Amino acid sequence: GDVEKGKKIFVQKCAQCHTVEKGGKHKTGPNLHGLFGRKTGQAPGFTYTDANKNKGITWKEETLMEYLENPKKYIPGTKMIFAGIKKKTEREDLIAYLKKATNE
Repeated sequence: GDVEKGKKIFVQKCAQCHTVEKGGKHKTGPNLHGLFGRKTGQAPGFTYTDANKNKGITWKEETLMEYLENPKKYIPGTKMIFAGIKKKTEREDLIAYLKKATNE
């Protein structure tokens, strides 16, 4: 996938809840400002369900594309009332954009 597509796809899918671009409004999900290497939760300005937080994994491309398929498998109490973006390809676009948003 592609960052430019990832912009669009992020804005379609995630905008409704998140805006991970330069301290955007933690509306229904926070700024995931720097995912790759991050342990779960860590949202002082938008305290997590603790569920997310508690899993305490390491977010990287895989774990992300995985959770974004199947967030409930990862975190049963995931407060992300969401479809699960079945299409690996759509998720790649997102991980790509993450790699120039939630990264550098």
